[PDB]
Amino acid sequence: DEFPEITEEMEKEIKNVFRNGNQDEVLSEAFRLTITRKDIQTLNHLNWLNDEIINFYMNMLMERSKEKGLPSVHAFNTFFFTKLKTAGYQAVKRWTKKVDVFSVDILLVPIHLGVHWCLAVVDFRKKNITYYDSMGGINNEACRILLQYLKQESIDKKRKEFDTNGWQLFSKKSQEIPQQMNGSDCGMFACKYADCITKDRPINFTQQHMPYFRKRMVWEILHRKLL
Amino acid sequence: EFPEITEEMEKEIKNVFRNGNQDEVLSEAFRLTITRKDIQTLNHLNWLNDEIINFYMNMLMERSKEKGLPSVHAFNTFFFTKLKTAGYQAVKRWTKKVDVFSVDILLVPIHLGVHWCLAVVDFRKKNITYYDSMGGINNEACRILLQYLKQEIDKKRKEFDTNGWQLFSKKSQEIPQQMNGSDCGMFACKYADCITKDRPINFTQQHMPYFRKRMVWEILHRKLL
Repeated sequence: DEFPEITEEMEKEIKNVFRNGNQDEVLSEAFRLTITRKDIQTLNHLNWLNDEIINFYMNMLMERSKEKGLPSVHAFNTFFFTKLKTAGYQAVKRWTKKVDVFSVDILLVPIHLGVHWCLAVVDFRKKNITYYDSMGGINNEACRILLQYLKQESIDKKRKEFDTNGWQLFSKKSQEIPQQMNGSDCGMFACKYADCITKDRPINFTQQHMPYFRKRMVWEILHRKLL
Repeated sequence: EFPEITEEMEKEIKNVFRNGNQDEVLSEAFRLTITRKDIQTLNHLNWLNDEIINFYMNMLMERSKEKGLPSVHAFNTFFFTKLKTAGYQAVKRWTKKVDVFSVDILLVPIHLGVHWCLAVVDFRKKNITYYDSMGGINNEACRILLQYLKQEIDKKRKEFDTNGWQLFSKKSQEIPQQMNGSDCGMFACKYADCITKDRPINFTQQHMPYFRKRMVWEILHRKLL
């Protein structure tokens, strides 16, 4: 335990933005994104997160990754995977215009499967590609789709072969990682998995920590500051 | 009792499992098409794909034509998922020719990533019920459907009277749990079988292998046992 606490004063800030008012009010703005009162509300109660929250959060992990001791990180926008599974390399090879995906330690790939979120992660240090689902599901397919994409990107941006030597692809089973009870927490699980993983910290929390993680993320998002 | 697959039936079942012509059309009904590859999804370590579940749900729909049995409407498997992600807007063109309220029961297969659950509106028992088989919670679904009925105005220019209708993700005890995830679709399909007949959910994980064999047979013959 010893999760950073949310002081009373922090709580007032949180309560305030869960209130009603200008639903368009830009609560925070960064990385080409825009979190409004409306997006922020998707964190309330037991509401489903929306893509804006997820992408904004993933970008904070990415910004945090700029410090040392820590593994450098690129985070793909959430639309990336689905525009890859359903339309292939061609539709998304553009998005990495100006990005050397091979120059970082870790890639985050939020995976939107219907109403559900999961996450895949390319860690180059370990030389492996891993899939995380807070519901137990496994999805070697998605890891192979990322290998293919990786393969095809090496050629394209690098004119070189992608070396799969030692490279392992796989899913983590329900006992390896805390599981959800509320379907709506799936997005929180994905964001929180990436938080530990990008700090190279063990995934320590469980489902009971979710009400608090939602409250905290509102806060973090609003200050563009991770605790 | 469970209804027996005789060796004669088991022999028909053995036949559809072979290498080659995976795109071969084996059964075909309710504008759906079930191929060898679809049918393989009923083998022991496999997850039922959507075409299987949609076909079975449509068989429960036809069965429901039988007198004495409650009238039943089953939504396709992409339905609930689109009602959520894209809102009522993207699903009301789906019942253009169906009058929902003219039936005892609505079946809504919920696909949640890889998992399958099931929601039931019994119009003649006034409530929605949600059966997950993996001990799971999703209470929204249950209101989104009360929401959905109210919104399906779009059909007969009347608000829908929603007096004391209830929403609950059904307990583990209360219903047989899986042991194998791969069987989640069967659980939804078979919860569903039980409900549409009115008889209680009287089976366990132990019966799942049999239930797969039997469903291959049921789908090949468009005949429920």
